Amino acid sequence: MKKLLIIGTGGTIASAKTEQGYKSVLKIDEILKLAKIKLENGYKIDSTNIMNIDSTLIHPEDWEIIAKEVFKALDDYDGIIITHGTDTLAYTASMLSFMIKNPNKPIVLTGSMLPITENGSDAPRNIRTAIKFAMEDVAGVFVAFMDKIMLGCRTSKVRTLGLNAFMSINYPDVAYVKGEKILYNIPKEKFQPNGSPELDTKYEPRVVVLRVTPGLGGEIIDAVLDAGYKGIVLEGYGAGGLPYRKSNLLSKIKEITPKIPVIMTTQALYDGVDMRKYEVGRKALETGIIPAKDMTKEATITKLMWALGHTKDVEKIREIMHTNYVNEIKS
Amino acid sequence: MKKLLIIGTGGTIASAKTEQGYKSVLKIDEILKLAKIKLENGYKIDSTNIMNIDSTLIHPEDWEIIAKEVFKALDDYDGIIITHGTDTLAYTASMLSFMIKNPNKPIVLTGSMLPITENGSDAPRNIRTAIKFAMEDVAGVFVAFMDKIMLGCRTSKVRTLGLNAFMSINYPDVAYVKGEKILYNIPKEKFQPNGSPELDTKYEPRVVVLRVTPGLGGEIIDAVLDAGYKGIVLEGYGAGGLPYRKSNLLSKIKEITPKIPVIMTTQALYDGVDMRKYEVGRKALETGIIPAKDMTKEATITKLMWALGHTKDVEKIREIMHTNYVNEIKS
Repeated sequence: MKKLLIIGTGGTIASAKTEQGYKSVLKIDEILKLAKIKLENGYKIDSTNIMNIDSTLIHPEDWEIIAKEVFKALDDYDGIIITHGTDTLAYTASMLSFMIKNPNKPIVLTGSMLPITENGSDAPRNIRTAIKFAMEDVAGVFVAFMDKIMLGCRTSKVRTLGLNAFMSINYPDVAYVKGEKILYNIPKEKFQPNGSPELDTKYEPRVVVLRVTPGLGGEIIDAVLDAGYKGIVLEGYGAGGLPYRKSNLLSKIKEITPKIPVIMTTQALYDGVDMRKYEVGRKALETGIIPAKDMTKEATITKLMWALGHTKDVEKIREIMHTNYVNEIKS
Repeated sequence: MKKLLIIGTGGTIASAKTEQGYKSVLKIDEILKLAKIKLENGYKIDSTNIMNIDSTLIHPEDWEIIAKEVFKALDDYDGIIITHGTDTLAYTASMLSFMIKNPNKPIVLTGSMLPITENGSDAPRNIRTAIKFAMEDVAGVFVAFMDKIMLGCRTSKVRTLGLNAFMSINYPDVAYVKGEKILYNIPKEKFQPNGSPELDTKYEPRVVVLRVTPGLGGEIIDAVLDAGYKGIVLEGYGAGGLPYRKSNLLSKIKEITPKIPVIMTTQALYDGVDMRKYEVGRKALETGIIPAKDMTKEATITKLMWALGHTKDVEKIREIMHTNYVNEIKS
């Protein structure tokens, strides 16, 4: 009946404790053996390794490699699972959501907070949840973690130790899995194929992400643009503004918004940015700063890199960023 | 019996909806009137305004002004309440925790997610919780929000809309308030005066905070040091490392850690950083990067600014950052 491809990339799920600390050492065949994963029963699992990478530290070039491999596999597989490091899982899931347009199959990313060989490892549970969801007659890019299925472009890693490490940010979970029971939280009907798969791996990697902090000077904006960076993401305040008083930050940004996309997201985790609610937000908007609305940091960053691969025109970037491609952002 | 000082600074709690959006318009007398706050019954509340500031957008100079005003008030008051904007509440609470050593009285910061004049405003509830805790025979810097009392140097704003907007990060709450009932979560005995109050407002404001993202180049480190910044905070990965492969970020940091403190915190909210667990973390540590351990971003940033006001020696900064002054960091 079904054919699944499991793609290994390294990560904690591929790691073992050594004298040098945790080290990515396992190929996908060893992961599946050590996590006691069934390779058959109404399906056949095939496996493969993305060579010379470790998704403990994913590089954007790896996104292009993974996107090309996943896109080729769509022909030959009913479902695709990617095992990946947790720290950038959400970035890969988000970038794949923009690089693979209208996947006609489930692409499910997972990892583990614990190596397989550590006591109470989450790796077997998460691989099994990913396999169960990849066998569903659905399409899109998802993350399987701690029995949840989440839209990939809505996931963030919220903690560094706890097993419930991934959350859907400002968006419902897709589903919850209890064994052979899949409970759809958004209707299965909303994840059906709709148009033909397209591969688009264009991107500009020089996006810099700053936390907005009290006293942060406009000198930092001069510095990153002199370092030749092409987009700026600000982890800003809920009011969505920047100071005019005792500060050149807003005035130095207003000078460069005609030529450089400056995106306002939040340092806070939940509920997004609304630059209209406060006078300070409206002042920021009137400088040509682009609101990230309800997007994750991971979606904002990957989307802008992808957007800048297409155009240097800031109005076109503004339109791309506010286009809802795959439910990464509210309409 | 008791004397309390309520200090107004602006913020959402001082704001009203205008045609220009929310605007900070209310002095503390109007806040207390509009939130129907009792000014007596076993206490007397006096009030005052920090002039020519709006804590919607706090500036570090305002920290020095507030610290000096609060420190003077310790003589004449049993308790001190500061009403403040929510977006930088946690930064002011953390910086006051370093600038006012051994306060011999409760200093309680609060604000509101809603203006007083909006339906279902949290402002009255939060002011009342702050007053109840400021009447306790305790000492320290606390935040009152949504019936919780939290250690100031452990608070972060976690969301932009929800009323339960502040959390104690990697540390228990101090107390929970149900009316005239205060339930201590950490024993009241642990917040007693211990040595004489000292004021220390030295700080260096040029700290820049970067999110670690895939492909972020060492060119950004050259840029911020050429802009004359004196400390770098990295919102890094749970594994606590930075790439050597297809990257000069770690190698460019290793060049400047002898002269510039580079602090590793997390982009994730909960559970802190452990640079020993992974080989990639140990490689980062061996470059002279300073771990923030379990500290909030708000404590890390304010502590480093305060640390850099005292010394330019990176070993002395490393020792200051890992000194547990007021339970901002694990020992």
